[PDB]
Amino acid sequence: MEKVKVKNPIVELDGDEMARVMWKMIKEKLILPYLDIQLVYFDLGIKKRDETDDQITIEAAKAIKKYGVGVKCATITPDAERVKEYNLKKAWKSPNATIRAYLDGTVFRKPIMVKNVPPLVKRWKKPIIIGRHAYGDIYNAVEAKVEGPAEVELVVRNKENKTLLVHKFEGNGVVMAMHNLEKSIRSFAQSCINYAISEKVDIWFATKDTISKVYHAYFKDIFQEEVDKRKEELEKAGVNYRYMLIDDAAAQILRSEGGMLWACMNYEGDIMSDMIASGFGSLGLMTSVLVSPDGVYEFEAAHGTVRRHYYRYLKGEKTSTNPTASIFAWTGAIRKRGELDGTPEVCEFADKLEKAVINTIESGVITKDLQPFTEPPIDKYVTLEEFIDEVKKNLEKLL
Amino acid sequence: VKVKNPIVELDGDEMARVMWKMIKEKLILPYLDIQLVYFDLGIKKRDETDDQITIEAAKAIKKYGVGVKCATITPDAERVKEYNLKKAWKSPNATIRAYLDGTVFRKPIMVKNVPPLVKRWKKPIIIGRHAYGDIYNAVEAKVEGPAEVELVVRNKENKTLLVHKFEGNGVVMAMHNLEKSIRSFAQSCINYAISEKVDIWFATKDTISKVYHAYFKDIFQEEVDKRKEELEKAGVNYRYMLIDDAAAQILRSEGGMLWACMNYEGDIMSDMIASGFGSLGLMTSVLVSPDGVYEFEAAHGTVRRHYYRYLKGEKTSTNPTASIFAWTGAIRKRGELDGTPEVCEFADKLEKAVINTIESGVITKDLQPFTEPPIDKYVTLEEFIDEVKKNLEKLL
Ligand code: NA
Ligand code: NA
Repeated sequence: MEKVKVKNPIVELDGDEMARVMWKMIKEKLILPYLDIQLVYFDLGIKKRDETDDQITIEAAKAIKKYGVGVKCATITPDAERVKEYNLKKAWKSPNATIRAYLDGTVFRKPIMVKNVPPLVKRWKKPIIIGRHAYGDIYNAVEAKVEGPAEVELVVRNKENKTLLVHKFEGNGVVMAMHNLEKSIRSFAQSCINYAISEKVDIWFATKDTISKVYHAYFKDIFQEEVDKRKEELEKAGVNYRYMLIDDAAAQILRSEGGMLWACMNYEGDIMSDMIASGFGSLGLMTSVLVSPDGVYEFEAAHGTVRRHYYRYLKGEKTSTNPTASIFAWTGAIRKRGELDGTPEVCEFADKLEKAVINTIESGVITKDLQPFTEPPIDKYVTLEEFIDEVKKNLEKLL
Repeated sequence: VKVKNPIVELDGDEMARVMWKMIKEKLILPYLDIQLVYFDLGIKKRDETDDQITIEAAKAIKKYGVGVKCATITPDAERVKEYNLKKAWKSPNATIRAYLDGTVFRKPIMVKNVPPLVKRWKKPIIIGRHAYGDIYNAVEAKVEGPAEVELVVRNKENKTLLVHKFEGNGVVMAMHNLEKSIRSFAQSCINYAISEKVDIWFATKDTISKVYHAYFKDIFQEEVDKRKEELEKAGVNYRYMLIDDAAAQILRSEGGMLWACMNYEGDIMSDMIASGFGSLGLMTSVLVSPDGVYEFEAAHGTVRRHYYRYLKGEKTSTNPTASIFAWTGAIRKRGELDGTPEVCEFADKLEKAVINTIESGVITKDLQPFTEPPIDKYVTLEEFIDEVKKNLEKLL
């Protein structure tokens, strides 16, 4: 059997630790034997980024924008500990933050659902996608302890100068000031609109604009503006926009059948991506995809580098690390590249490999992370390589 | 059945007030020799007194230690027109809350044939909300064009922080919170947890907010340190967490803890977690103070839409369960404070009578969508209290 021809390149970003180990196996067992595919390769392993003073990350980001579809392996974000461990020059910045900013993108988290690994919320029959506005607010704020009897003002200073009284302290406390940006919020809404049209799902956005009548209102107003500018496009895709109050939204989410994109401001999105992921089960089944306003797509698994399985691997051991999310990053990228190039055999292949993973799990062949979520409970689990071998087997059955 | 000391009783509004009277005269008073220190916080009585009976009610509670409050109307423009008021008076709940320096705790009532939407949740999750400050007392502004925005602290120490240099347009916000308020919050949480014998989970994003969220983290720990002996005695563990970790863990847990939340978080999570349990009709609510005062209330409102039907001569299926458990909560707390273990035993029996009513298939309408297996029919308000009465008589 001939390999399926992929017309245009996919940009591939290699990563770190156990993620990197899985990545190599997926390519060799599940991807390269079946596809004649051009991969524009950037090694984003910590030592390559260290060697090039992180310039390789920017080059990677440029390539993703250029070709339009990327697929990325998880990477170490160094803290002081990693600097010591890998003898780094510097605590380089998160490759993800660098790439996301370069691409003006928003990250969308969506669970893979499998019949025999049901979510922890009974109602949830369809994936809930979390899209987080990852700019500003608390994450770029400035703060101060206020001990004394004091007055605190926010000063706006140039065309129209103004002073606002934050608080007249009599006793002690703390103060915080934050900002966000029109352009940032517009890009976020635009990326949500793109993702929802692509996925054919409704958009829920929510704030507490009844309290925050300028700041939260701003996001509400911008989001609605962007939806209005895309009224027909949204309606053609069957996408409904639902603006809610944030506490109402959270209550309704938990109550729903799932199936929507929940667009969240920065802090809420940080919390809810984790909380909703938890409601679905294992992080091993969480996919992630960056989408930008200009239609650039970058697929990744939602989890990290899985360093503690990696430390076990370094001692010679097989692990039971779940490759499922990494596989679906590959198949997501492949499908997208296929849809763009107009090459339906490419989409078909991505469908078949995805189907092979799901068939593997539903047939009772799981890695260790899925075990406490199985129904009926599954007693046995296999190593990462056994799992990939079973996926390969089930792929062959469909080809 | 005696009850050594009085309880402060706060009458309310609309359908809530209607259930209130019904419950006293059918389920409480026929069984207990109590001095209720009565305050009518009905909107008409509040308007006449210029909101003073509200303040009067709160000063009585602080004195007598235990209060029980009916849902009241918080007036807006529509309500001013409806009841022909003087002003849109301030929320009684918010008025009392501040005076008593209390924090509110929400706890679902669990019932076997009305299961939560979250499978793992086997024990109630209490949400305690720090209902002062942050975005609720924030100051905000739209920013156009090139501009520099700054945070300026003035007086004992003088400080200017660049918030942002704007090239395009955007928005800014500044907020505050207070040492005292956060301490009172932590104190109330510790009181509640010791009373309920549950663990305390507190969480922030102090890995990002290294001064502001850290302040809450440090103060909460300080207050736990101050009371570690009694906490250890009651079997209460304190578990500080990162906020996003906590939320993931809560959904993953079997319930059973108090989750203390900062203002915004608590606004969201109270509703979210209530939703995970089922019907708002099975939600109890208690204000605890740092000094140990308690005020028991239903979580629900006045149910105006049921009240209007009532005035039109229709029968409703309004749920009194939350109301009754506000009464029993008050009765039990007052029983244990004097040392009268018969008052407590009645509080138990009435709660257990309600639970037996529901579990036998006798429900109000609001429960129907949640019951498992589903109940084909529902009973009215009057009929539900009558069955609760039957089932209480069976236990006495
Ligand atoms: Na998070
Ligand atoms: Na709320």
